Amino acid sequence: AGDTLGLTRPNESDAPKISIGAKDTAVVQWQGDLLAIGATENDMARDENSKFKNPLLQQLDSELNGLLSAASSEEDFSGKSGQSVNLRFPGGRITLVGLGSSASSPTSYHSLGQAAAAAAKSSQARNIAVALASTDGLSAESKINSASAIATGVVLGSFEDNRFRSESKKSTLESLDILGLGTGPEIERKIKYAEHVCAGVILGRELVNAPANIVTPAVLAEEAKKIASTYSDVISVNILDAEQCKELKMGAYLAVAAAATENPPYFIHLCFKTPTKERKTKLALVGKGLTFDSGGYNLKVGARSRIELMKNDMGGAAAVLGAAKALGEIRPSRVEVHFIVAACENMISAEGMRPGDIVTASNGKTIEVNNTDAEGRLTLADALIYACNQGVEKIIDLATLTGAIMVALGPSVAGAFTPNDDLAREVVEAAEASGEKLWRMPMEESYWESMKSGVADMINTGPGNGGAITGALFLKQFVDEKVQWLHLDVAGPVWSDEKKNATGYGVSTLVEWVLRN
Amino acid sequence: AGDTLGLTRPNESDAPKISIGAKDTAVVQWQGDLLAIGATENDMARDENSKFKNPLLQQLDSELNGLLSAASSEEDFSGKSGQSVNLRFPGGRITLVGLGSSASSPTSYHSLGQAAAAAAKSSQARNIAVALASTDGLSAESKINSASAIATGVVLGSFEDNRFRSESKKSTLESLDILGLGTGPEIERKIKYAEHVCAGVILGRELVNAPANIVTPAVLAEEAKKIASTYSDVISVNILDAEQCKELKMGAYLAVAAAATENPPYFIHLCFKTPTKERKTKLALVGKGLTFDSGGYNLKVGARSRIELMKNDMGGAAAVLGAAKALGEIRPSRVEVHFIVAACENMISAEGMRPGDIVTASNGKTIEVNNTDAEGRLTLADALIYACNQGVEKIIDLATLTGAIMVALGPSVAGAFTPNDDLAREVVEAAEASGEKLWRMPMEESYWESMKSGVADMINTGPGNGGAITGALFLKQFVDEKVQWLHLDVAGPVWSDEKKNATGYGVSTLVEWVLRN
Amino acid sequence: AGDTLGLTRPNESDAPKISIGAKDTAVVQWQGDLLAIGATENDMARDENSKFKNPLLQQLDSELNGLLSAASSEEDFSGKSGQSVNLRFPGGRITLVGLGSSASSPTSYHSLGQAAAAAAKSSQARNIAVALASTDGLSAESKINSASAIATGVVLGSFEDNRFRSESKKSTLESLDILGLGTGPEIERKIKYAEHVCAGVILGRELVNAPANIVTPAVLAEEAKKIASTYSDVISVNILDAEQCKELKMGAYLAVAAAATENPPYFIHLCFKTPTKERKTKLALVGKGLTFDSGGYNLKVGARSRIELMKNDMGGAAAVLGAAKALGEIRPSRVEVHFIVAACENMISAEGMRPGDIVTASNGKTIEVNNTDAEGRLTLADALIYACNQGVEKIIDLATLTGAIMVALGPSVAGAFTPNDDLAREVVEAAEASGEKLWRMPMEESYWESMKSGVADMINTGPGNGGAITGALFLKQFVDEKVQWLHLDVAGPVWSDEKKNATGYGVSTLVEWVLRN
Ligand SMILES: [Cl-]
Ligand SMILES: [Cl-]
Ligand SMILES: [Cl-]
Ligand SMILES: [Cl-]
Ligand SMILES: [Cl-]
Ligand SMILES: [Cl-]
Ligand SMILES: [Cl-]
Ligand SMILES: [Cl-]
Ligand SMILES: [Cl-]
Ligand SMILES: [Mg+2]
Ligand SMILES: [Mg+2]
Ligand SMILES: [Mg+2]
Ligand SMILES: [Mg+2]
Ligand SMILES: [Mg+2]
Ligand SMILES: [Mg+2]
Repeated sequence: AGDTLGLTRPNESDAPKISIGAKDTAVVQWQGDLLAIGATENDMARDENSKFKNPLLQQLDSELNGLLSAASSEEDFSGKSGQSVNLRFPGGRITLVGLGSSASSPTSYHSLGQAAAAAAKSSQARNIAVALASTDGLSAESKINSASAIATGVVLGSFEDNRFRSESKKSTLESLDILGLGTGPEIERKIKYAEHVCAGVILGRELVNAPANIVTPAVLAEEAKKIASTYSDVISVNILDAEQCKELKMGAYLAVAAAATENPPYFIHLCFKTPTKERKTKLALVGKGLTFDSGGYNLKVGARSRIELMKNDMGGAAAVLGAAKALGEIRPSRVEVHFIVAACENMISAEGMRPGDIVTASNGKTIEVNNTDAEGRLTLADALIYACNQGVEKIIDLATLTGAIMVALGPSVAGAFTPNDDLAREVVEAAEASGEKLWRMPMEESYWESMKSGVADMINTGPGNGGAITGALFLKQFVDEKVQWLHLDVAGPVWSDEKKNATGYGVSTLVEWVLRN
Repeated sequence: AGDTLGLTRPNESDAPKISIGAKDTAVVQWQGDLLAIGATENDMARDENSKFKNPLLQQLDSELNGLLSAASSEEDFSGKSGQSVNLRFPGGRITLVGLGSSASSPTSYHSLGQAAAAAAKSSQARNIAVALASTDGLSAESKINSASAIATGVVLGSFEDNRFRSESKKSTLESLDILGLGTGPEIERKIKYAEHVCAGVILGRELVNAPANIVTPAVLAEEAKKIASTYSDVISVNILDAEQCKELKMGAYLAVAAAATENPPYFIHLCFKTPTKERKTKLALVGKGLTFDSGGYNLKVGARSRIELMKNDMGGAAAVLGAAKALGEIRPSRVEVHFIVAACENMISAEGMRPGDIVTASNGKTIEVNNTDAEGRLTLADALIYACNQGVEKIIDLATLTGAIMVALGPSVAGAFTPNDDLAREVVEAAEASGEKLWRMPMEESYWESMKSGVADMINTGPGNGGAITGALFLKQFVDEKVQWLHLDVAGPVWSDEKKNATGYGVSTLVEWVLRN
Repeated sequence: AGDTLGLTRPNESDAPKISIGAKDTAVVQWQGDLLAIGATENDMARDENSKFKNPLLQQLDSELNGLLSAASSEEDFSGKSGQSVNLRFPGGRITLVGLGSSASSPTSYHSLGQAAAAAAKSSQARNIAVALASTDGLSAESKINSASAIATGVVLGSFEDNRFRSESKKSTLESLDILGLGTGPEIERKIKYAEHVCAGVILGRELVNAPANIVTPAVLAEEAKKIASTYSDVISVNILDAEQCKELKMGAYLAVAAAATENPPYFIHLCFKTPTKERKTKLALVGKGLTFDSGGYNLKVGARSRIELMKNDMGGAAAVLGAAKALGEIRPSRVEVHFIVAACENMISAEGMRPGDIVTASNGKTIEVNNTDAEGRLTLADALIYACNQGVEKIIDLATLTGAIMVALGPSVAGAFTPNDDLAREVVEAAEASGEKLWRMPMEESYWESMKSGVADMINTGPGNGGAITGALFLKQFVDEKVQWLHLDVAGPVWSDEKKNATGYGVSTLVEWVLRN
């Protein structure tokens, strides 16, 4: 492809194509290529004869003349978290997946689904089923929630992104039956819901996986246009170029973008709402959209600069867009959702911002840019101002903002910062439902003193100690106090080092939060 | 002093000696060297004539023929946080201290007291008074709490540690009258209580300020002996030497101590309880007591190693001892409090632990010491085991454990880690009452995977990302699960960079927590 | 254990205890817990019907009614290197292990054995068998060599060192039958030989795994004494203390050892020979025996200093001792083998060598120690002189000498340096037979110019560029030119980062080299 740096052309998308149903079929009767059973440590208990006490495992073992309990014992499988046994026999394949002794909802069922997907891929299975060894004392509603979390683990666990690999094998998984957790309209509705969330998660992973010569600011804006065109009855789009953002006086955003003359910036505005008449709560989801971040003149240097992973500095924007993709299918009433991303890349050239430059955001405040590698908060300053100007009641921003948050919270837990206690409670509860990991961090106001400039209204970059907190405090200067606002620093969990791949972190939590408004 | 490295002899202690009373005297009638008035922004409102509307300021200004409102206006004092006006006139001196627009209890009143102390010191005042410009709509109980917080700010703000300075001036402040907040037994009882807490805070600051050639492990154990001897009806002491700790199989502690052959280690055990018969809840306060930390063979190197401040690595122990000093005066019933510090210094010699050495804690678990600069958690392993073995129901440990927590939370906010939600609530509430800043951080269990060893039961040092969390998870391996336990990483707030001095952080929170049991 | 730093006591040794035989039993007839089959890509070819063409796999699949070829296809096993299929069925367990398309002897058969051991451990197997899918066109001698290499992979792959873990599971593997490769005296003799080499490899791994608070110079000398006592008819021992090494004028060795006053140095001399009368070629094996290396005053600092792995700086000594252990069982005629290790630890204290100190080796040459972290070559200087003084014809030294060699050759390939072309050929051929990876590097003489001192005969540490080569050139100053000598820099392969464990690298190559003299 001749306009792309390095002539790289992506292959066709690998988004999963799986037909999912909830069935009542007795597990012993089910037919297909693979049955995955989620078993807790208690589920694995054995009697005086070393036989399974769990009625389902007892029955399956009995059909296999003891082969299942023999193999489990030899392999020391006792239902612990992370354990699995895989048995191929005449007629099919069974895998037991350990759930541990404190099975948490929905993450345990996500992991059951992921394990079922990994075992499907390693035997090239096409049609699989998943059941729990026990559903005793789970309510009808808990079983429905466990069903849709299993479906999520299977769909997302099946996804392998092979767009940039010259040779690879397509996924073979075609269907999933979820057994023993309920049938009929309500469970099917909840599974459908999970599938819509998964399509947004997968779009998120694809946008972040793709390198920055493929996903440029223009391409990110085209991706937002494609979402609006797909759901054009409920989502509209406005893309602003650099000239329009200049008329809107977005000096902090345009200053970050100034160096990157080859891949011009675009400011993305999507708006979801159903065309009905009821009152709508107005919400904004703002995502940091640095399609690449070199650091600018404050170039990222050192052996763990991670400069080579900075295509993932649009990870917040990928979550906002994935949330739009999910909500276009789900079509909730009662909400109007603005999805806003100031997309650009942070490069080095003769046109670029210098360290020490003073830039003026669209609310008139001046910022001394003492480090050009703290550029995401400058693009967010203008995005947050624009979001407030659309008349929204509540805003969540997601940004890969600081290394400091990963020091604080490790790679897997995002830090949530907000002046507004009710909004914190809403987001914590949304994350409890989605299974995603986040943690409220304090907006310690006394650290604002370190952000003073000798020349402008403020600097952009505080000391390393407390760096995620002064990031949050900086963003607060650009948010109208009448709007509830929470900032989620997702530098860690947007990317998995162990998988070397994007996670699509944030999409499911944002969708839950919208639906709970 | 001939046995001290560098021949250094401390001067006499500068602990404040202030007589404090609560009085009803009309502020305009009060006589002495300095009156400090706490004023909020609202308290500073002026009428059509530019005169104060607040009845107290109106009256004082009227006696000064307008000099007070003239000076306030010229100096642009309007009651904002951090502002003050100082006026000397025939008959006395007044200072107005800004309290801002959201005066929080008790920190605002701490700051009022601190400001009154700073203004006393700069005019060599001996007898001062503090009042609020307004007490409207404060309950009798809130006024008592504001009185004792003012007394705290004055006492602690007056303290200047001049033990190691060859020439310096003694503090001149002799008395404080707190006006308009109530009189009689209940307010006097609460002020007395604050004074007891202050004596513990000040002992804490002195222990941490003193350099490591003065406060050695032996000297720290002598300081604990002096507390027990002072309060010998309610506090007993047992000091264990290296040989006794070896009989108790404290291999992780003794390994850290092994290099420091010149200043041998001592394990400090104090126990507070009143000699009465009621049931006592059994609690332990465990403090990290590294009287110096070079890093050992993993020497602290680099321009911000802070090696030159590592006398403050016994900051957790200083809080535990200060809490003992306070509780010996307060004598609460219903509690038995164990104060435990495994004191040592972490040095380099031929006898020292090498990186990669495997050490065995007293519960039998083996630790591969992949970094000898993560030595505090090894001494704490054995201290926590000992605390559990005394039969306590709840434990709090305080330790200057990680640089990672200061990255997360800045210099002023400690991170609290606990498996036990009720204990977290107790400590959060204790800190709300004490005014100290702390914040719960999560014990993310998935990070325990990074702590695996190829040879021992675990390593001592995880990756930088999530380092405060894996510190917490490591300590958890040494705590009996039946005991509620919370770990407070106080690396930041035990030391003030701006003041170049110790804070005695932790003492007041621990005392509140004990009294709320 | 009260004299050990950290009170650590090793558990009982986990050296494998496996009974190994070579059998003619048809593979389909064999009975036990696990059969492992080594299959090349060609061995996996299928016919028009998708059935195995290989007669053995065809037969096994036919007994399993197609279950083996079904499972292989689903799992995409086609005999590639690193692939395996594991099938549990009524009556037993089979694993197919991919050997690839260019199966090299003996490493391929090592890997087959290792894979069989890993599959034994994961099903707790006690009695296993290994066969090749095809032995067509392998000579009787190649099949014997493949048998003993399989036995090696099984024995070494089974070994798990749990001496320092407080809870762990003992290995269950008890017996190995090697099928279809021959029976009778010659194959049994070759398997026995491999077992003797394995016992030396395992002693090597144990000595290196053990941390430096457990394996001190004294303990290493006791380990050498135990070897001599075990084989006292053919191996004698002389251990020299610091005072005796001083009489021998070993100033470079004693200078390195000077700081470590707590763990004194011992110079280990073993001598193997059978008590018969024929002429013996006299050989020496010299191993660098730094039981720990801090760097000394040139302390190892930086995030990848690897200071925490420096217990493995006695990896060369571990190979020399393991070779002694093997040769004590093998008892070759015609050779007299001196095994020499100048054991010490490189610490920091008031007694230690300073950078810039001039030390005098026992041949009278003076060395300016411009970096105390290049200390291994100073201990080797005196060890090499002593080896020459015993009248040997050829010397090999093994040392973990330089980071530079790992830069050059990666973690898995040792660099061999020698003035003597015939000795290089001997060692290359010995390594071809043992399967170990090494590569001749040049002794570029022009770089000796960088080793000049302004004050002594030479410095010890050249520039980083060419650092492994100037290491070799330095050692050459201490070797009599009449003695053939080769230096093997094994800094990389003595330790596996992926396994977090010692490899015992060097033992099998040294044993082959001795037997080929
Ligand atoms: Cl079948
Ligand atoms: Cl694309
Ligand atoms: Cl509004
Ligand atoms: Cl006067
Ligand atoms: Cl003192
Ligand atoms: Cl208890
Ligand atoms: Cl069987
Ligand atoms: Cl040993
Ligand atoms: Cl000779
Ligand atoms: Mg940046
Ligand atoms: Mg960025
Ligand atoms: Mg330390
Ligand atoms: Mg420390
Ligand atoms: Mg060295
Ligand atoms: Mg060395």
